[PDB]
Amino acid sequence: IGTGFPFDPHYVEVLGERMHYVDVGPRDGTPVLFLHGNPTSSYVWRNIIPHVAPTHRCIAPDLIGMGKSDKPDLGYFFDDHVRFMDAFIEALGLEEVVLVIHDWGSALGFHWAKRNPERVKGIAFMEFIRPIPTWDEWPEFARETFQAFRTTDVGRKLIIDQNVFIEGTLPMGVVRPLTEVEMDHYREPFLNPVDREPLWRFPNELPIAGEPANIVALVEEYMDWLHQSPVPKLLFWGTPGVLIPPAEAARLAKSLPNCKAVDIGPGLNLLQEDNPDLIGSEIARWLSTL
Ligand SMILES: *CCCCCCNC(=O)CN(C)S(=O)(=O)c1ccc(N(C)C)c2nsnc12
Ligand SMILES: [Cl-]
Repeated sequence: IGTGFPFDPHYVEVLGERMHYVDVGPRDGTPVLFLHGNPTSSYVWRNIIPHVAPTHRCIAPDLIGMGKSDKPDLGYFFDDHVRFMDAFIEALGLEEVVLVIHDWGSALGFHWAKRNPERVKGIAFMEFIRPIPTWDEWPEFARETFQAFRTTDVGRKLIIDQNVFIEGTLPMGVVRPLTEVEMDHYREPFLNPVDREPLWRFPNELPIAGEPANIVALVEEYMDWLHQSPVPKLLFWGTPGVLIPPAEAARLAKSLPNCKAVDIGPGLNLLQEDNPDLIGSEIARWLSTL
């Protein structure tokens, strides 16, 4: 599995800020938009894009405050990302797109697809955001850790000062052992503690046990749309998973209209890091059928 990032930088002005994105492949077709989540960047798609780039345009932005994009002093709430990603998509002059989305990128991708259904010809998704009914279902320490993250005293000392979301939570979401070179690529954006604000805000935005209600409602809305939407779907899942366990994946595979499911094998959250070749190859095959 490749550790390098051999993609030239592209930048565009979005709501007064500069956003970095990968942009490769032919212009004469339908572009594929890749949206990462917390605490990753376009780096998470590095081994998947090369399977799609030969035939389709691949666009992989770094969310505002993350990757190589600018880091303004903001709260970095979900609505803040929604606004920047909206203006990013319009800045590139994109009409119709295929979405490839993960974690908080899935929230952005689904929320966009809901509001712009005519402009979405396909949605490939994996380990995506859904409402979590209770804390009790969480594993012992994961419960303790994320409840702690969702505070201003301990959570900030953990994520901001100690950088545990990068140093601990991130590699714990990969089944295989992430190398130090790969960790360094993920560490790069957050060397300065002040730049770690999005890393702390995202876990506080997670819809867990009704809180926050605004995020829960927003998430509930795009799930309803997805059940009703006849758009083609590709759901990658792994065992035991994290946000999406194997039983939930099989359930949605049957429930969601026009939805092929793919088993990547062993996997937690960053499925891209455990089986990039299968995810990359299957997306390409799936695109050639659309
Ligand atoms: C999608 C945003 C978080 C992804 C960060 C990657 N790291 C992990 O997922 C680490 N996990 C293995 S965890 O042990 O911290 C963990 C365990 C369980 C759950 N759930 C019960 C959903 C979880 N949600 S986020 N991290 C989790
Ligand atoms: Cl998070």
